[PDB]
Amino acid sequence: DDLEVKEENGVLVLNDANFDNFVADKDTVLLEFYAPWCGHCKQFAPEYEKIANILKDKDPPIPVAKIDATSASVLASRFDVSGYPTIKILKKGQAVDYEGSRTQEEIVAKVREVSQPDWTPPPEVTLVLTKENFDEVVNDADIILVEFYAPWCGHCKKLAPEYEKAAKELSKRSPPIPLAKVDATAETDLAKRFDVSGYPTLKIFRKGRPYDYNGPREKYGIVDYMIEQSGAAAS
Ligand SMILES: [Cl-]
Ligand SMILES: [Zn+2]
Ligand SMILES: [Zn+2]
Repeated sequence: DDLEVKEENGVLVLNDANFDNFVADKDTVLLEFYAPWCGHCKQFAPEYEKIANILKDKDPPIPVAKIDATSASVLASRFDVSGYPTIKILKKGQAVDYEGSRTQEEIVAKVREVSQPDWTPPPEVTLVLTKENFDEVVNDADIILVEFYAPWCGHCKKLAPEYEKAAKELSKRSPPIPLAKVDATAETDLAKRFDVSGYPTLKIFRKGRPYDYNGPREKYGIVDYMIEQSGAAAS
């Protein structure tokens, strides 16, 4: 957890202590999460070094970094890293999953694609609420689940992906069931209104009235709770 960002063969070394300092002003960063004891990480290491050197030499350069997930537990938690090597591209501070091959040609091409100023992530099914539209959305929905989250909160990240997955399955229903989220650190006035004092905080709204959500936080369970609570008890 040293403050210094060292470079090892062209590749920056990031850890729980220096990660935010380093990435906060970078539009695009390539990340590798590895474990010291992983043979496949060791085999990939020279290829990742070649990638770092290719991306350093384009105009403008794109930083390439590695993280030891076994000692950077906070980061591995934030990025929901379970297996190695895991590659991610950080674009304006948000993680994009890389599921392709561990080759220079594919990784460099994808990095260059996401680095483009007009590149956008796939749109998400989950509704974004702010003080401007919160009431209009919530009051018109027969039932709606709302997650109040803080971007700074590490323990939350493990199941943030499950929430989007649940939202996608629930939107394909007749009638569709909406899931929404509220960034409580940005939306301080909504957070106070609903007495948000900790995270995650999930609330079900039924005809505009809030109820604490005490269901499960895994995809299948969120989907089932919501289906059953909407009036399909046998489903
Ligand atoms: Cl209606
Ligand atoms: Zn209506
Ligand atoms: Zn059920």
